[PDB]
Amino acid sequence: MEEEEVETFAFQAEIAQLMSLIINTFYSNKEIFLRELISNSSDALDKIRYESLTDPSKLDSGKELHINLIPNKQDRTLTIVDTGIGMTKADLINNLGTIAKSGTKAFMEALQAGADISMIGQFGVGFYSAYLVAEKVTVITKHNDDEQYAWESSAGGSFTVRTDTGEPMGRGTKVILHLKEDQTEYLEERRIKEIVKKHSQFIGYPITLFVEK
Ligand SMILES: CCNC(=O)c1cc(-c2c(O)cc(O)cc2Oc2ccc([N+](=O)[O-])cc2)on1
Repeated sequence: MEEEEVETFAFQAEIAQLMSLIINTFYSNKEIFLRELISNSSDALDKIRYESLTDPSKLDSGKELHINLIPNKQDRTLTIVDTGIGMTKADLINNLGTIAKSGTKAFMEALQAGADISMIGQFGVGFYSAYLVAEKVTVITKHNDDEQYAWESSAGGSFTVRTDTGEPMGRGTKVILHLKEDQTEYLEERRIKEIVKKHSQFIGYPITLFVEK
């Protein structure tokens, strides 16, 4: 009988409130979730790029800096993979749910006042736009300073962090979106290309799309 070690966490109260607003409100332009996840990947890639200038050894865990987009119709998932700096277990805990960082509170209050979802990434909470289209999100991540971990949440006020012994990452972050039944358009090649073109043209790392036959 194999094993993983897991810990359950409560979302910080304002993040939980924010996620509820995201999950339960109609917004047009839900398509921006992908721009936000790509931009998160870009930010993480910048960190390893500039850190590599003074310490090339940080690239031992993977030299190519790039982004992969992987839709899977049968799994009903859209996966975004990057070879950015990655997150430690403590990074996952501190940055993906237990602390209301940056513009978390400001943006929550803005949505409360009936604001658009569009500027979510400017407030430092772009990751949570995933829940515009996903019922469940899994984040696999590997940083040079720690082991590989899986972060997991279907919202409802909690998330888990566990050891992960699947396919090795090397270094970076994979975000797996389990799509809602009425959001399956984002599994289609044409739609992904449309939204990358409209919102992610200036991203300064190579993006590869894996088109299903
Ligand atoms: C502390 C050093 N690590 C990072 O900054 C980092 C960030 C990411 C990353 C990613 O590569 C892709 C994503 O979709 C998200 C990522 O991290 C986060 C976590 C939370 C937010 N947020 O909006 O609250 C954004 C990016 O990976 N490593």
